[PDB]
Amino acid sequence: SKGEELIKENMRMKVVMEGSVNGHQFKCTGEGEGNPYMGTQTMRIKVIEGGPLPFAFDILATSFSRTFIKYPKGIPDFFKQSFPEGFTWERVTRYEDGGVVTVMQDTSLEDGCLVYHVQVRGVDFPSNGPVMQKKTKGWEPITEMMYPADGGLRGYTHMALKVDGGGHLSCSFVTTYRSKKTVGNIKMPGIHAVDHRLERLEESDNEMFVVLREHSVAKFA
Repeated sequence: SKGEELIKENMRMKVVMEGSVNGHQFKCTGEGEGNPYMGTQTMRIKVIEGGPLPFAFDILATSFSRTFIKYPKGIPDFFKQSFPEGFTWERVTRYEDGGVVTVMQDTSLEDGCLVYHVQVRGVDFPSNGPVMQKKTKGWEPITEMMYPADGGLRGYTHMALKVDGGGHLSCSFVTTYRSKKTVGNIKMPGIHAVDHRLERLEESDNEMFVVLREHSVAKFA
């Protein structure tokens, strides 16, 4: 397909994120690379405005890349077929003890480089919770269930954010992935799972600089 010519064995990506959590404005930029067909990617993130953030970088880490999924033979790749136009995603994340995050993301391809704009709106995190107290130590591995939905995908995840001393902050994502393609055809997948391993490396003392690595692999349900 026309999508999986434009998506080379090695792709670069850059991201602008802007938003607020409990009324705190911030901007982050990031740039990285990976292998879309191995499901592997890494990106270097800076907080350029509102830093240091008075909340866990962990609530932003899942908003920084669905072109980099290893789709086994037998499961159509919605994301790679979307190009050259790309796709959007919108997500509601409801955290166990109050917090609600709204995300609208645009994915474009410009000059063979993937471009992400991310709009983030976090509210109602408890002032003394581990998110607003910066007492989180990253995510457990994720399985996202992908469901076909009127020519897009619906993504459903139950996730675990790790907190200081052990125990977890449970949260659920529902994500709507829509293609921006207006000229052309698509092969839709059926229901399938995507396993995601999202890790932090190389964080600065106050998470002003963060490297994320992700490994995303599709499988049968």
